[PDB]
Order: sequence, then C-alpha cells, then structure tokens
Amino acid sequence: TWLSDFPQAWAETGGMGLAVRQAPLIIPLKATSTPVSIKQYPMSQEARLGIKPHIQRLLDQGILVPCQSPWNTPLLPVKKPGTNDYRPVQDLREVNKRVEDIHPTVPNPYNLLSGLPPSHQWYTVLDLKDAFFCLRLHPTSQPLFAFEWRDPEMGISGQLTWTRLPQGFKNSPTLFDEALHRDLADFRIQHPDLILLQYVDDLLLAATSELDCQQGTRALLQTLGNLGYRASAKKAQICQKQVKYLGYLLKEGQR
Amino acid sequence: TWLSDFPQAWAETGGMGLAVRQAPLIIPLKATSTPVSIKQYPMSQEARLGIKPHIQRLLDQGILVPCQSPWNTPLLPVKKPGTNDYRPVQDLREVNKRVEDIHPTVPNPYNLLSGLPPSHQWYTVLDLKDAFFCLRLHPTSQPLFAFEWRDPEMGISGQLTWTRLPQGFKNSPTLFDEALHRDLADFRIQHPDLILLQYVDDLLLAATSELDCQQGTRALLQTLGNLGYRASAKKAQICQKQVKYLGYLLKEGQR
DNA sequence: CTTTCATTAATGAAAG
DNA sequence: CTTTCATTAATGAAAG
Repeated sequence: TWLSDFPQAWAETGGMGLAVRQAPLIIPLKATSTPVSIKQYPMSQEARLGIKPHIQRLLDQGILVPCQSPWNTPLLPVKKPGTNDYRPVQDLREVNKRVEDIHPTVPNPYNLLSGLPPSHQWYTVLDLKDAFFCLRLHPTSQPLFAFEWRDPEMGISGQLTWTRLPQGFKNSPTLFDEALHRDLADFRIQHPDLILLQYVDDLLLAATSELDCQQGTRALLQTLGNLGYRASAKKAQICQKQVKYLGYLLKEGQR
Repeated sequence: TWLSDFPQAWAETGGMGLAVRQAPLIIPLKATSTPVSIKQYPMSQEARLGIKPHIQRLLDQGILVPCQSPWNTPLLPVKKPGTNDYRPVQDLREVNKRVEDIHPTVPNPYNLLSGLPPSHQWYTVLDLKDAFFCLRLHPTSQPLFAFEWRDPEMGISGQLTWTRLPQGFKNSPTLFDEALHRDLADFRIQHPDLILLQYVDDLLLAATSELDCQQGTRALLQTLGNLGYRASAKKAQICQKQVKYLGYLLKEGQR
C-alpha cells in the first residue's frame, strides 16, 4: 500500500500541490509589449454551466482570484465528449506573442529515452497532477493572464486571473521542467545509481533491481510530496519491469 | 529597288520556297513508339469554311497531299480576331511524344546578340517566309503527320499529310536552324568581315559600313534565293543603322 | 471562436 | 478541344 505510506505525494490524498521551494514566477514581456484586451465571445448558458464548477473549484483552491486588469483574453467552451462535460480553455495566443521568448530546454522524448541503460530494468512511472498549478505566479505577472467571468444573477464582478503558472502559456512546459529539475537536483545526488527521466510532468525512475526501485520510489515520492508536488495514484505504474512512458512501451529495455 | 533586283529572294516574287540542297528529312521515332490515331473533333461549318482556303492553297502548292495513314492528330479551328479569319492549327503533341528527342541547338536571343561587335553598325534584318515549309519531308516520315480533312458535299477522301517540315512539330525550329546554317556556311566564308546572326527564320546581317551592308545584303538575298528560301519583302529592314530584331531595338550597338 | 498552417479543389494561362 | 503547369480559392486539421 503506497497510497497509505505516502499521504502527501498523491493528489488523491495530499490535496492540490504547491512548490514551496520555488519563488513565485515573474514573466518578462518583450521590450515593446503593451497590454491587449480581447473581448469575451458570448457564451451559451450550457457552456457556462458546464464550466462554472471548474471555475468555482479553482477559486476555492485560490488558483484563480478576482482582479481588474488591462489584459484580457477569451475563455473557450471546450467539451471532449459528444456534447457533455465542458472545461475552460483560455486562448492565450495574444499574451504569448507579447511575452519574451526563452530557450526551449525540454528534451524531445526520443533523446530523453536514449539516456536509458539496459542495466536498469525496474521502472516506476509517475504523472504529476496539475503540475503547472504547483508553480506560483508573482503578483506582478498575474494580471497578464486575466479573463472575464460572468455569473448572471450574481457572482464575480468581472475579471479573474491566475496565481499559478497557467495552461495555454507558451513557456509553461519549459518553466515547469526547469523548476522540477532544480527541486530534484539533490535527490539525483543522493541516488547516484538511479536513473531519473523528466519530461515536464511525466517522470520515469529506473533502477537495477526491484529492491532499489522499491526504495528508490519511496524516496522519490517522499521528496516530491515534501516539495509540494503531487503524483497521480491512479495512473502510477510502480516497480513494474514493463511500463508505458511517453507513448512508448518499455520492455526488456526496448524502444 | 530590291524587290526588283532579287526576284527569287522575296516571297512576294519568288513564290513558295524549297531548300533544294537539303535532303528530304527523315524523322526518327523513339524505340518503343507505335502509331497513335486521335479522332478529329467535330468542326463547325464556320470553322471549316474559314480553314478551307488555306488547305486548298497548301494542296495546290503540294505542301499537303492526300494519304492513308495509321497516324492521325486533331486539326484545331483557331481564329486570332474576335471571331473572323480562321487558320488551321494541328495538335501534334501525341506525335511529338513519340519522336526521338534531339539536342536543342537554337541559341537563346540574349546569347545570340552578345556575338555582336560595336564595330558593325549597319544592319539588315530578314524574316524568312514559311521557313519550315521550305524543308522537304522524306516520304517515309510523311504519314506521321496526317490529319483528317472533311469537305462534306465532295472533296478529299479523308486524310491529308505534309510533304514539308510542319508547324507544331517539336523539332522543327532546331531542324530548320541547323539546315539553314549548313546552307549558309559558304556565304559566311566568302564574307569574313560580315556578321550573320541566325535565329531559326529571323536573320540579322551586320556590316561595318553602309557600302558593305549594301553589297552584303545583295549577296545574302542572292544566296537565299538560289538556295530556295524566301525573305519577306514587306518586313525587310534594309541597311538601317537602327532595326528591330528578336524583340530588341538595336541602336548605336545597344541592347 | 479566431488564427495559422495543410491539403485539396477551382480557375486561369500557354500550347499544339 | 485536350493537356499540363500556374495561380488563386476552398476546406480541413491543430491550437490556445
């Protein structure tokens, strides 16, 4: 039972994450950038009702806060099913165009896997839950991601924005990847024989024996939980000799 | 009066040309070629009536002869005006595809002109009339260019074909250019100081003085007429210091 | 809903 | 009139 031995590490038990060792992020704008305020496209009541619960939860979690800002981007009503359960999707393309570019450091999967020796065949795969939301956004960079939220009868005054790294921001993957690398630097040092692959929120721990993987996984989950990250208990693939990672089937050190 | 001093050289006085020194041409087919017989698209009486006179003249001139051949290509009703005066245009693309390719030796105008010294500034431009028709076609290669000719009430039995190099045949320009080069080789030798440019049927004689151009032009016209070629008396540009050639305005050795 | 890049489908020009 | 290459105009896929 891992779900029990590591309360903090699992999203199902530790609650929403928060990377306590990471300074709130400041997002640099391009030299000539000026605020852009895109109007919110009218939203059908159905779309709005499907989205409402997610927005209320984020507000409850403090991931969204009311605000008044010169920046504004459209929120989009996106449903994966045939016509059920919506989810908010923000179009941040106009903001992305105004944010200074950074060097893409996230390695492509193929290259990331090459760094996997045939020796280590005991794998553990972890999927960090709501990775981006774990990184705080400095108050100065928060107004940048504002959007309008209407609640007819009575609700929010108008705009809401993120206090965490959001979905849709071009630099989120890279910023998260680098942040987690900084938080796990020590762990890599205390476990020289282990092999840890990081692909944004997708982690692969590789050990030589089942015992090392056991203790390796315990130490990792332990560290992640203490750092404020949360792994998905449901998706977790523990000490298997065969696992699914980045769209690959790892078996006998193949692929 | 040149129109008078050189009866044979002008199309207007010497009649249809015939390159007497040139052996009738044999057209080699590609190794795998087999005869293709494309049906004649129905022709409106108007188109047919507009074309008839040209066909009768060619038959009278012996440029077209009746024939029975496994080859056949469509004749096209083409009128340049708004809707008047037609002219026969044969679609020889299927025949062209079956004829063995030869090396394109006709030089592009730009390069042909480069070979023009600033010294020679007295020009004579000649346009050979019905150049292709001046080259005979060997009887063996004649069936290849057959087409159908209908004359309702009563006329030709069915097919007609050319006894001369025809329009529409991909190799005509090159074959004509090389043939005329062979016929004018001696003339170039007897007139070392003259500069003769050949672009298929467009000729440019360049001399140093007006007198050389006078005698140069007389000798050329004389030779052309004796060889069986015919220059256009109407278009002829004699011993001018400025002339139009290949879409260029030659003046003071410019362009 | 808008934006940007692909892939496919129409027309227009050149020719024999 | 049919063929082949261009240029332009429609749609379809990917995304935020």
